[PDB]
Amino acid sequence: GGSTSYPCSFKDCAERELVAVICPYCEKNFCLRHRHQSDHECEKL
Ligand SMILES: [Zn+2]
Ligand SMILES: [Zn+2]
Repeated sequence: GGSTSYPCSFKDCAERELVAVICPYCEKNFCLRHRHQSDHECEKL
């Protein structure tokens, strides 16, 4: 159809990359924008 990728799960997500970064505590795949401790607001910041 068009392109092939697997971005992170979020409503404010507007970035698509090959491999998403893995949080230290959340250990989840996310973009650089959300990767920010302030953006994600990880409880175990
Ligand atoms: Zn994202
Ligand atoms: Zn996190």
